[PDB]
This record gives sequence, structure tokens and C-alpha cells, in this order.
Amino acid sequence: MRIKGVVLSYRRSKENQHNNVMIIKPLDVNSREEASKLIGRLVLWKSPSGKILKGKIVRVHGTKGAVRARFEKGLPGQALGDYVEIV
Repeated sequence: MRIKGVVLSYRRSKENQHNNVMIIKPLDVNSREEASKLIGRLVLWKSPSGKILKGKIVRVHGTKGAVRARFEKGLPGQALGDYVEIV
């Protein structure tokens, strides 16, 4: 029912002309069909402080693999490594 994934790298663009970007990589999702079809889904990832963050997938970037994501609420102090989930 639930799903998981693994973060790749979060770009915190200093300036402001494209906003900050975030790359995610769900376990398998080895099908542009499924990946592309998953575009629009909500990523509900857990995290300490009971701070449950929930962003949204924008576009796919890897065809049958990872996808692009963005977070306006940002993540906690250094959180590059926590598994993502679609709860």
C-alpha cells in the first residue's frame, strides 16, 4: 500500500531565478510508464521532531527511474539521506 525511496541530492540555489530543486529516486519504478504515470502524486516523507513533510512531484527526470521534486517548507537541518515515502 505504502511506498519508499531514497534521496539523491537537494540543490539549495542561493540566488533566485528558478527556485530550489530536489532529486528523488524511488526504489524501483523502472518504467517511464509508471514513473511518468506517478507524476502528480504526493510524497509524504517522515522526519524527526514529528515534522511530517509533504511535497509534490513536478516532472520526471530519468525516464524509467528517478523524478524531479521541490520543497517550499524545506527539510530539517541536514537531512540528505533519509528514505522518502508516499504515505
